Amino acid sequence: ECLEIFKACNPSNDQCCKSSKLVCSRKTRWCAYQI
Repeated sequence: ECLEIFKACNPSNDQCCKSSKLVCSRKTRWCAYQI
């Protein structure tokens, strides 16, 4: 029920699964993994 990798992520719409390994990349505008 969340976003995926390389998916347009927003600050107000942080749907990206931040509980797994999906975090809105700071540099890019697309969600990235989490080392």
